[PDB]
Order: sequence, then C-alpha cells, then structure tokens
Amino acid sequence: GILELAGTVGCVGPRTPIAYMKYGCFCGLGGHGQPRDAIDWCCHGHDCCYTRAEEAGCSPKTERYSWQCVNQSVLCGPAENKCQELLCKCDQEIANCLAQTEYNLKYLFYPQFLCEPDSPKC
Ligand SMILES: Cc1cc(-c2cc(C(N)=O)n[nH]2)c(C)s1
Ligand SMILES: [Ca+2]
Repeated sequence: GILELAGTVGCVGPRTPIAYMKYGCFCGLGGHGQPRDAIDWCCHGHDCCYTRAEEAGCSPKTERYSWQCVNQSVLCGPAENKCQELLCKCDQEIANCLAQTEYNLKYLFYPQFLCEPDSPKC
C-alpha cells in the first residue's frame, strides 16, 4: 500500500516522498501524456505495475506487506500471498528507478493542460 510505497522510496532514494506527489504528467493519481523526464518515466512504469496488480486481483494502494531496508535497498518478505510479493516488487522497482535520477524542480506541479491525451504503452 501507500504506507510501504512511501517507506521504500525513502529507504532507497535521497528525497522526500512529497517530491513525487504531483510531478510531471504521471507522478500522482492518474496520468496521461508523454513523460517529461526519467522520474516521470519511473512513475509511468509504476502506474503500469499497479494496473497489472489490480488486474491480477490485488489492491496495491491499501494492502500491507513486510519488507526490510538494508543498506538503502529494499528486501521484500516475508510474503503471505502472491499480492504481497507483486506489490513489493512494484514499489521496489519505482524506488530503485527514482533513486538513480536527478530532480527537475520545474516539473513539480506541472500543468496538466500540457500533458497530451495519449500515453506510451505499458
Ligand atoms: C508517498 C509516495 C507516493 C508516490 C507516488 C508514485 C506515484 C505514481 N506512480 O503515480 N504517485 N505517487 C511515491 C513515489 S512516494
Ligand atoms: Ca500516476
């Protein structure tokens, strides 16, 4: 869920999870368009993963799961079921993705009217 998403992103990356709450065309609730940069690509990929998790019968925004932060890296487990392992994979992946990127301040609170109606495929 969101609690573990916050946790994993701060474990691996150098910045507040607040930095990703309305950013580019994809970072935050929903999203459409051409991704503005690497960070926005990370969020498009996470959007896709969560979509996949939902199609598999999971609730990626609410379901709790255990994990450990060891040397600023995410270890998933123990998992009680398949959904917990999918969810932790999705959050691990975005966390690793975002930790490798430079932040572009200009994309924080970017106008949605500049985001195209079509998106890249998942
Ligand atoms: C608390 C956090 C939310 C997000 C987030 C991801 C997305 C997304 N994939 O659109 N939106 N907010 C982080 C990276 S930490
Ligand atoms: Ca999104």
